Amino acid sequence: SNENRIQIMSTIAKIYRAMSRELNRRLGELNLSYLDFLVLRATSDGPKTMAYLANRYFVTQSAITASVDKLEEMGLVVRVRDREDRRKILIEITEKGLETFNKGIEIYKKLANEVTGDLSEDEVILVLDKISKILKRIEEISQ
Amino acid sequence: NENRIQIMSTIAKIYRAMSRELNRRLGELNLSYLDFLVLRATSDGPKTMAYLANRYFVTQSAITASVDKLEEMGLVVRVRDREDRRKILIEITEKGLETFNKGIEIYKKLANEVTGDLSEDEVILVLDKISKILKRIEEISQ
DNA sequence: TAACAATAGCAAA
DNA sequence: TTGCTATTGT
Repeated sequence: SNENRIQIMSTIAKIYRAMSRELNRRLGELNLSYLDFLVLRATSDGPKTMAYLANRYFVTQSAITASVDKLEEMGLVVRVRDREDRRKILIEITEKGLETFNKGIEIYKKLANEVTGDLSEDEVILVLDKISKILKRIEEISQ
Repeated sequence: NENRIQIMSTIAKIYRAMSRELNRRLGELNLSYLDFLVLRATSDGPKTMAYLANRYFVTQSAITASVDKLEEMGLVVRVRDREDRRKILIEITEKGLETFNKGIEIYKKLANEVTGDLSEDEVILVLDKISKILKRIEEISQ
């Protein structure tokens, strides 16, 4: 019960933010921003409406349109009319977009590996065990 | 390995769950979690909107909204930079520093609760190890 | 005929 | 940025 406890939590918070910043930069190698990547992730398992996209990531509708426009011009997704109500527009991922998405996943996995490089396989297991308990408690609380 | 990826995935889950609960609890002080983070950043000196948006990885507009709320509640104020009077720096007020302090109490209580299954030693061990993860991310971010 | 979606072109001030 | 407004499709 020391100030070390709040330090663990704010360090975890700092890691999330820094990782997000670094992943965003590395995604630039595929000409994608982190959001562009998230739109591809969301459409990877099926077409989605613009509203679903905006709500899904708590982002403005406009930000979603810009991302889609960029992805469309890059041939990563296409706007298509909803077959059940052709007045609606769905964002559908293309084969290229799907392959670009998978490369984004590889970039993430590589970064995630790199970042824990100073830890041995045993330290990794130990850490995972400890923070998994932290996860369990916060989820029980914030249910 | 997958365990290494699992660490980052678990950290992500913890952050999202913690952010959600902190937003709920900080509401007691009429603060959002982001408002709190803005206060936290300006507690040690004035900061620019761009700076705030980058550090917490959020849109610059979100910072604006947060800032407006904080300013109206008289927790922060926008003042011209002595270096360049055309660049606005977000400065915190004594009231904001006192409000921030109350936010730390809430944060500390949740932190103690959430790490409750960990002994003092385990805490030191976890903290040392994840501190290395963060330091590693920063070296690579240069 | 009316109503519901989306979009491009005009406003706001 | 938001918020109409006229127009094309369902």
